[PDB]
Amino acid sequence: IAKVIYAMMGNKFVVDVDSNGKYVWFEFVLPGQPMNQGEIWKWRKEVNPDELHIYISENFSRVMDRITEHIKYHLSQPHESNILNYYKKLLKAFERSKSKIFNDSFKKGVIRQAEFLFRQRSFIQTLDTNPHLLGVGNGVLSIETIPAKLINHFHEHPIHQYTHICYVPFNPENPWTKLLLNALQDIIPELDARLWIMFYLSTAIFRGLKEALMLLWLGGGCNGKTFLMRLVAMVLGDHYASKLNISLLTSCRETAEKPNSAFMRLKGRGYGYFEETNKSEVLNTSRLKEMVNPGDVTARELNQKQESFQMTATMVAASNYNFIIDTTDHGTWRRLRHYRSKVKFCHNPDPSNPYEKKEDPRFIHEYIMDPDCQNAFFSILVYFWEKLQKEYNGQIKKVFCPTIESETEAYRKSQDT
Amino acid sequence: SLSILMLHDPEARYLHKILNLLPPEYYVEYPLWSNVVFALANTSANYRPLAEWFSQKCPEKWNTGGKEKLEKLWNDASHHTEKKITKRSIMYWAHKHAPQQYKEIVEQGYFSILAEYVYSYNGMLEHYMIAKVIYAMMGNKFVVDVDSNGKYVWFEFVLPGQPMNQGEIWKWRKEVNPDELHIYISENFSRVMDRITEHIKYHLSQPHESNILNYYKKLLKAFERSKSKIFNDSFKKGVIRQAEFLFRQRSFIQTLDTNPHLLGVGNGVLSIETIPAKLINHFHEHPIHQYTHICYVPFNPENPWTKLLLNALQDIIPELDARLWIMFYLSTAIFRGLKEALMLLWLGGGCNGKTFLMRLVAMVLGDHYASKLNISLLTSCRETAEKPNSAFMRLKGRGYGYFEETNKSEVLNTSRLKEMVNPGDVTARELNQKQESFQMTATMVAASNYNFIIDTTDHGTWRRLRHYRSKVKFCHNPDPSNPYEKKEDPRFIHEYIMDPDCQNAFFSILVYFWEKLQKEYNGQIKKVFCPTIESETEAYRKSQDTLHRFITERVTVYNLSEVVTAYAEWYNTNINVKRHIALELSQELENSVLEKYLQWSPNKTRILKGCRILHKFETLICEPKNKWWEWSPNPS
DNA sequence: TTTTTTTTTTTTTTTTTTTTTTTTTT
DNA sequence: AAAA
Ligand SMILES: Nc1ncnc2c1ncn2[C@@H]1O[C@H](COP(=O)(O)OP(=O)(O)NP(=O)(O)O)[C@@H](O)[C@H]1O
Ligand SMILES: Nc1ncnc2c1ncn2[C@@H]1O[C@H](COP(=O)(O)OP(=O)(O)NP(=O)(O)O)[C@@H](O)[C@H]1O
Ligand SMILES: [Mg+2]
Ligand SMILES: [Mg+2]
Repeated sequence: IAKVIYAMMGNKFVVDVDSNGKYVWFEFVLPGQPMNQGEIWKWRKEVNPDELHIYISENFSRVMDRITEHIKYHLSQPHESNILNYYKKLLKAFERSKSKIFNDSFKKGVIRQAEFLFRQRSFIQTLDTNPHLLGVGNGVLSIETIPAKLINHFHEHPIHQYTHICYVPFNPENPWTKLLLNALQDIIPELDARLWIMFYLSTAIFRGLKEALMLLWLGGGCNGKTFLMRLVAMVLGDHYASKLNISLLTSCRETAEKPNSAFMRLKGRGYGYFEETNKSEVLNTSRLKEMVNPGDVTARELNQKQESFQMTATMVAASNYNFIIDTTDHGTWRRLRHYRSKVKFCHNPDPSNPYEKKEDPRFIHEYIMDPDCQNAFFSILVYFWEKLQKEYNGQIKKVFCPTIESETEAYRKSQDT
Repeated sequence: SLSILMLHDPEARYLHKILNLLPPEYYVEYPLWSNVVFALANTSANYRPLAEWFSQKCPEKWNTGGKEKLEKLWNDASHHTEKKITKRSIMYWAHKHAPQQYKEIVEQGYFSILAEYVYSYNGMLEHYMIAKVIYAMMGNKFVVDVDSNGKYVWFEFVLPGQPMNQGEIWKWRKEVNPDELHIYISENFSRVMDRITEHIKYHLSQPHESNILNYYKKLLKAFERSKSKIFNDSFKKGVIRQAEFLFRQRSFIQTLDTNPHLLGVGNGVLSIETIPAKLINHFHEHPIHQYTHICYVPFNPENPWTKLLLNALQDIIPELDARLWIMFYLSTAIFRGLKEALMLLWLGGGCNGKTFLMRLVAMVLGDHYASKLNISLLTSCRETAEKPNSAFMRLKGRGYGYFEETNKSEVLNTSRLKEMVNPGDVTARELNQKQESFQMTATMVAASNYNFIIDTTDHGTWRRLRHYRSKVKFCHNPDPSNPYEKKEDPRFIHEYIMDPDCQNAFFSILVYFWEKLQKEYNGQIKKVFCPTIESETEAYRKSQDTLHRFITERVTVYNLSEVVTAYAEWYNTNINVKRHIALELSQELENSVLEKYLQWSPNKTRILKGCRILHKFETLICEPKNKWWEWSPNPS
């Protein structure tokens, strides 16, 4: 029955041996079937194939009915005696075996046998390898060519992870788009700094090897930080972006030990951020350098064998005070960027000061959970990435910003006692 | 063209039959008719003719109205990935309006299913041919989903009149292994087998040919052996394992308890979606699992416990504005969504309200929604790298946490402060689990006897803080002429907390106050006015801010290096004999009151003037009638 | 400072059955 | 006695 089943649906299930050595089942979802939210046209991991069990017991049964009626038909026609005896014996034996497909143990055995037929070697390690494909709420998004194209039909791209944010083409006339643009312009007035900081955040959707560069900007308080940073993470989803822990920077070098789960984040991610400090901390000038170099790094999860992975994710960190850096080598201090906020939100925005605006205690407690604003923000990000790619050929350093590489080099003129 | 769908889909006919059962009296009015239309629209998108068939009844409303508004509602429900109402409500309504006459339909139906199987397979019953029948019988009381670990889990909807714990009616409960399903298979399902047996006997009695009688005899003999396998343990386990697939409802665990406007109470489920709060104590469909064991009653001041609690609470803190503010802040604990990044921190001499009100709220909200935490989450540094921390894995979904212990005066940290009060996110690990990031939303308070040590001046640490101190004292010797002293009652603690009735009264008080705040200040806790607070707090801010004390106590140009040395020695002389490596002093120096004395020396040093370095001694509201809880007037 | 111990694998996975099953029925 |  395993051969027959593989004939029936060999195009909707794939089996491969995971890291731990136990077989796992993947299946391709199609519209109009019971399913989670926003994972259409994508492979979903399945601990135990229940759809296969119900298919075996229901749809495969119809074929057995065809066999039974064929047996009855050939029994109807007149023939010899011995042939009729043979057909009667065959029919009775088959009837005894007709109900075995409903038994639980038999189905488990059938599934275990089918695990060998369905196997497709080299499927896990080829999954989500292409950095030009993004899993979105209403399909999979392609950024191979400009303009970006949305795939919402059949394909063969092995896409597993996704974000639950539906994608629409960038329309500035949408009320959410205009509101986000206005609030964003209010966050930072300078045009050049705004364009540069948006270009830096646009590359987060990419997942291949990027330019070695770090972003680090502090604020006095009640500033736009932790609003747009958390907004980007919410848009990207935990699959592609997640928060980190400052202990990966402020603490000492991670001792040999054995496992490391906190560092096991940012493996396959494209974006991470820190927004907690106290007084000021040192960054060790190391244990971050390999977190920004476009190379690989090695660590291991809980009760799992040692492994190494590439370092491909845009980084950013916020605080309230300045950071402590003690070095002058050209190798470091070259892949760092610093910004300082110039605005402040409060309930009493005293006039005559442009660096002061009325606070709206609604951008945080809501306006993040609303899906439509997230869709608009995703449109903004994809538009900006397209612009950067078609203008500067994907080089964040080639863009020019007078405010940056002036304040940052002024910081370089400090910290050099 | 409902007839074709009737032909194609039996369930369609069955559902239409259910419509046939219940009276159209509730179909007449728009609300319930729209409800049933939405419900059937949730089940696929091709059942439109069935409701359309249901629409011609009373066609006066249907045409010119109902007809077009039906398709309007269908289109609306088409694009509303929102709260779902399904056929279960229709079945419950049919059971309500027309009991004891609808059931015969359902027994006929699954008797037909079982008979179809037994005829198709000559009485050889296996697994999954009883799973279908069981799912047909009880498909509205069990749901199966897969949790993170990969294990299948069973949930069941409880109903009144069945064995259960205290106060978990109308809510789902997790079960490791479904008992009720096993007893149901063994006992209730057996009755259908009797129907099959008697049907076989009946058709055996009727006169027929020889061959057909032989066939019926063989069928009966075969079925008899299979009739007794439903009592076998291994067979029941196989049936359960097979039925696990049919019962599965994808995206159930991840949508469980997600709505922050629903609370599980001892006598049902409470909804604070609208004002006033509505108590649901009947059938519903919201996925509520966790609960508190406190029954809810509408807020009534006439209850003796309510009056006693109000009087005692007023006795705890005299000031009207402070009382209203601190009650408004505590009322937000019932909410579980994003809140204002605010924290309360109040201390007293002893035998006061500290470590008392927090406990009462703690018991009222139950361990599911509120819990006590450990102060080491504040007065200690972060754990090294990725050492698992199960203490932090409290407050995951909790709405309230409190602190009650300190050792003299110690630091508070700010990293943890800016981590556990923000409406942002947080990540951590507990033990033998992978890293996890969970949204955190909980009002927090801390009780102590001594002040906390704060070393910072920015908004990022001072915006989120509030401070209060007690003004009474409970003891057995109530010295007269001192209103800040009351005869203690050693009975509010050793009892009056374990009593359920006072807990119910306090919960009523809390929900009433939350409703008041929501309808008055639109949910903005910062918008409310309190003169005692935001003055005592800023007075605390006028302490713990040694820079201004140094400026007013000890303050040519002398450059800049003298300032940090002067600050350090002043610290040693007045605060602590230790340095503070305050190289940064320059920026908050100019942020302090030093701009007028600020100088810019030609030797590329921006410095200070007027450096008269003093070394030793060389020098140069209303009150209510009887109801304070009545919210007072609009200014209040 | 103590860095390692605590956590970790685990750890049950063969029994369940299956088959037979003689007896019964042919 | 072989089959169910
Ligand atoms: N309004 C009240 N009227 C009378 N007695 C009260 C009142 N409130 C509390 N009490 C009593 O006063 C005591 C309260 O103790 P408690 O509040 O725990 O002290 P505390 O504030 O925590 N200081 P400490 O316990 O030393 O940390 C109990 O005996 C209560 O019964
Ligand atoms: N145009 C605007 N854009 C963004 N935020 C705004 C705007 N106008 C007002 N705000 C306020 O900015 C807040 C978001 O900033 P918020 O994260 O609260 O500051 P913060 O810097 O993170 N606090 P902290 O981390 O301690 O410095 C919102 O809650 C609003 O009250
Ligand atoms: Mg902010
Ligand atoms: Mg107390």
